[PDB]
Amino acid sequence: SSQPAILIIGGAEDKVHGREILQTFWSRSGGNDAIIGIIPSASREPLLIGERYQTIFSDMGVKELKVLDIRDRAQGDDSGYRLFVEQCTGIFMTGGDQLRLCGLLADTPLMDRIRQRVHNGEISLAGTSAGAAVMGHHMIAGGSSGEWPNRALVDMAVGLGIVPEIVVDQHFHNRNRMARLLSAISTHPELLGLGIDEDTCAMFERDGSVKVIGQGTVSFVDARDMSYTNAALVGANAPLSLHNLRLNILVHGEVYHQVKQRAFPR
Amino acid sequence: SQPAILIIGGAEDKVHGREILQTFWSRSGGNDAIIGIIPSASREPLLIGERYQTIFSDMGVKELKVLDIRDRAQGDDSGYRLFVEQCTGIFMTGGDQLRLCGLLADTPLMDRIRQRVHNGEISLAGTSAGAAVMGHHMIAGGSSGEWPNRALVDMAVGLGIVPEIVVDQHFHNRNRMARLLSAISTHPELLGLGIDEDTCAMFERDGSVKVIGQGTVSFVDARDMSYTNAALVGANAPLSLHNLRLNILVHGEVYHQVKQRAFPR
Repeated sequence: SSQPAILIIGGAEDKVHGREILQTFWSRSGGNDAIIGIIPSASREPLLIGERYQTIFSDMGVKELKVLDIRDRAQGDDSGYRLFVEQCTGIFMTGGDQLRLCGLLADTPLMDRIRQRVHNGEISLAGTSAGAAVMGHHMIAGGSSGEWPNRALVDMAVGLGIVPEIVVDQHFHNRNRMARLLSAISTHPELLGLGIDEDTCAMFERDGSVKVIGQGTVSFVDARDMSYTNAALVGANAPLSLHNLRLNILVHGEVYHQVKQRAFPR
Repeated sequence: SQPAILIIGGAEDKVHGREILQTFWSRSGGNDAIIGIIPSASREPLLIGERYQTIFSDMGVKELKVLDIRDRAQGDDSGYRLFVEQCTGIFMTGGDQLRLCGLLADTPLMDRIRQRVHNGEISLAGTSAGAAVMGHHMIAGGSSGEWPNRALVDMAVGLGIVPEIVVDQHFHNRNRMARLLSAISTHPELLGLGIDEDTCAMFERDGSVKVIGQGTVSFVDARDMSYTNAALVGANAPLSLHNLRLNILVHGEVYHQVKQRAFPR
């Protein structure tokens, strides 16, 4: 209930009503004792988006907030920001563009330390929209809908590697992103795909479980027992086949257990 | 050239190789084919009928008839029913699937088409609306851009040609996976087949399903589903579906219905 976790949020989360997802991040960051850094670097309006979340978390009641306004990679070396990261209890990555966020943050001392403290179980990390997309080592940077799966449908890139064993997609059902996720999985079938809807969150707990929170669904797309794909045989614009996939679509309160590779009801 | 049932995802190629339509032609007897075209799904039946008349005539057939049923009474018409006894294949055009069922379902004419198809005497193809009618349970409409929920899909009664399946069409092109998942949640005993434009799932008499054409067929299987919240939640609430099996197939690949397994070309 206040144990550190990683919250992967599908974008457009509730900022007005119960704010259940944002409240959960707040609680897992220490609640009234939270020291939270907001990274708005995905956005081309960082002050506005940074102020928005600032106001949300300050209204919830925290010990301290800081907007880590990294607009160039050199600020990833900044002593002041790096010191705050040592003191913090939670980090929140806003939406924007995931390629931009990784360009500014990936492999910086600041982000290396955030990732280390997350992996060590010292702090919580949340990311929404672009901030969700960057969670994997392999990242869906873009891509379209309205087509059958094909490798050209999805733009792959390198993320922050917070959760290396997964590939995240976001605004998922809302933007009909299943085909692009399937396209990503065809050539990374060792990775669990997570398609996370708007105002929905996959919360990765320290024990390996993933709890779903919020308004929609999380789709777990598992090609680890795939019996065949034509991916290596066909051109990038040709349709993909994927045989023997396992699909789990979860809603609020349900859990996917990563070690068991199975889902369970509320 | 053994009779088969071709379930076509719409917008099939009518101009180039016409691979799907040529397959129907072949399975209907080729140069000896006697093909009826049912344009009843459409509000322009004469024009769509003529389109397919031209295509199949160009391929070379023995005889064509447009079974222009525009009211349920014509389902009793002896001339059309006589043709159905003589034919070797029937093609159901696109349009609106509710309209097609409203006109054809449980008529003497359609009951005999269904029986001759079941008996292995004639081939059947349907595209777009004509594909949607193939199951007993039919997807009559619905939207995209939402998580699966029962209100996302409009279910109705189809023609029951292949009762153990539920078909969706123009599938990936119109992002219809969520509505198909929504349908399967209501009927998880049914194998869902999501068929892309210019793609076909061809049901063979041996129980296999061969995929033909440009895109994919998605076989969405909830028969081993471990849990769903479907019985507990309202129609507009998000649905969970645990332990689904998904097979996405392309041209030349085969799904075996009995063993529930797909195979490459």
